[PDB]
Amino acid sequence: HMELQDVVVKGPDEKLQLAVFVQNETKPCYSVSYNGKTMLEKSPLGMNTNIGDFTKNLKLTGHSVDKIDTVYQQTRIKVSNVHYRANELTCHLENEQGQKLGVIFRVSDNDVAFRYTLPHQGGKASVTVKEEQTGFRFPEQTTTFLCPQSDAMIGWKRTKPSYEEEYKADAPMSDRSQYGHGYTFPCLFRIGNDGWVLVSETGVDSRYCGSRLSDVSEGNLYTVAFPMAEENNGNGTVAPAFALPGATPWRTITVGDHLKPIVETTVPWDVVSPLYETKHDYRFGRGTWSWILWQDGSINYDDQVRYIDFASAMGYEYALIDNWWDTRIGHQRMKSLVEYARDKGVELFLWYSSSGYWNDIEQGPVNRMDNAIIRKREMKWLQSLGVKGIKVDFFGGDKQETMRLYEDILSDADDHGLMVIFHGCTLPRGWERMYPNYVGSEAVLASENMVFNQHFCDEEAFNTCLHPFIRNTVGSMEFGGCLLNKRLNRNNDGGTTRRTTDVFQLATTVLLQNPVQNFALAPNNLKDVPAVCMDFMKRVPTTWDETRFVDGYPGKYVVLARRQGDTWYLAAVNAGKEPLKLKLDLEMFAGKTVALYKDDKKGEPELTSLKVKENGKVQLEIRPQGGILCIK
Ligand SMILES: [Ca+2]
Repeated sequence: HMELQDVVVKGPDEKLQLAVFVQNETKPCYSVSYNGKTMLEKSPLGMNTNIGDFTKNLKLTGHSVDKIDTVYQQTRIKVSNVHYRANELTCHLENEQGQKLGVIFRVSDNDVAFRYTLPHQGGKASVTVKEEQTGFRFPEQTTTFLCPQSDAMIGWKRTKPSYEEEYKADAPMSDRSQYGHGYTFPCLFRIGNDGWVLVSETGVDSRYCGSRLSDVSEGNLYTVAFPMAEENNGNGTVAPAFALPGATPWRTITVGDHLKPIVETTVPWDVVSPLYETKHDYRFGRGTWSWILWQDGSINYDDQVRYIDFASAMGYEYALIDNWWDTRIGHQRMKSLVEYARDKGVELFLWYSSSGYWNDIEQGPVNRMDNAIIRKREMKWLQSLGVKGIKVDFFGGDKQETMRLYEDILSDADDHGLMVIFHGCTLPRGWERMYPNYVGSEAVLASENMVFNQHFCDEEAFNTCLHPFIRNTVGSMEFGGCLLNKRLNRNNDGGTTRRTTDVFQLATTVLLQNPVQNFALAPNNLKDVPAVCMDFMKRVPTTWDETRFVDGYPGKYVVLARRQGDTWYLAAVNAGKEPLKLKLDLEMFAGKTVALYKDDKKGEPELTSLKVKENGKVQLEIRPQGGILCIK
């Protein structure tokens, strides 16, 4: 009947369609459909800017279309080779004053990435974007899987926000956020029975701020919100500023009738490029990590010797030395520790606080990463020692000032051949491709919380069944998983109690992806953990060539297969309270004999063999809080 769209752009197979409404509309907007079903209703576009307003009553003066068809290679993500095929719509907009603004849509089969461009105009060479009107409006029956943005300057030593909040599964849209500050990316929506939508953003660097979703308004609308003024302890302004001609980051919409495109999406990397070339061949792998289970009491020379030895015995590439080391071990003895590790075929990652001036962190070393002079001095020392990586913690929030800090740290690091892990940090936004030496981020309730609180032990399976669909699907997640201890303290006889099985934990090494994995193993595990588990952990990969979603539902259960070289790893876990019965079609395992890790009826780990017939017909039952792993 009566159609108002100015122009329509489709994905290559034409299932995904995006329509644009600008002409004669008070508020410029777009809408999204998949297989003819409305996935996003009319959602606002535009922005408010210190050279002009692009919020209301725009004209679409013209448009252009192009076909993108390229191949790119990317390490440190869920797949190693991407054939990117999309259709690009460029819209040229004008406000009543005649000021100009571009909007670009790139639509692949199951993803939309869009951004604004601002040309040099009005004698202006720079701009401050006061606000984005950019929005996402959903069908009435839509439910949500969101974690809230916290207040600023709360939590441990006033270090929040730190992207460390809890989810609600299938929540009503009308629900109010826990703190009244909306939700951090990425954000998962179930469109009734018509499939799924994941909202995020990518290509955020020093030229913008990190963004998030507001609370709902009008019953169904989420608006792109800029960081809160109280972040970074009130230092630095909220509104992002950049040179003209310039652009906003990419807003991303992963949409499908199934969970498969959600899990397998590469849109955080589809629309960004490396910001520098590296001369270093960065080696990824596995680390031992004393602090997770042995905590602050482990930060001393002899215990670090113990974990270095443990890494050597495990054949692990790295050992992570955590907070307090500069004061309880010292820079001087660190050299002999590094030498000792090298003689054992082990290299080190060292913990640093990013923090200089915005919080109350005392754990050191502090003030070695915020000042470029001091930072480069430090990194020269690190490189001269042959330290291979750093873990940088406790950042100041989402303000562009903090983005500047992230990027500059990464750049100096690369100049000194150092890999970088971020903790106490924001969500990575396509950062693996943008930064050659980036090797992962926290931005999640990590395994440390299970050590801290029994609640997070009880919730482990639920969150594990969330991450492949949400947090981890858009980027590396340094979770610190695989706890083979039964009791989460040093002597394995106190503290919190793991609620999941060993095979669950093993499966979690495949489910949760990060290039440099610092697992929560401990030396005592070589004595008090069944040999098959430790044997597996000796062969665990941390990098992948391909990832295939097999089955699952967010927060309930998850089944995925990941390939390294010619070897396929299928991992599944169950967060339900009733046993889970799977009939799977596994092309992977053809007519082959696979190695099967399973919970025995008593819940203990068992390794057997399983013949998968030419039909690919596998059948399996998974106990609650349990898992299954197939390798061939
Ligand atoms: Ca943390």
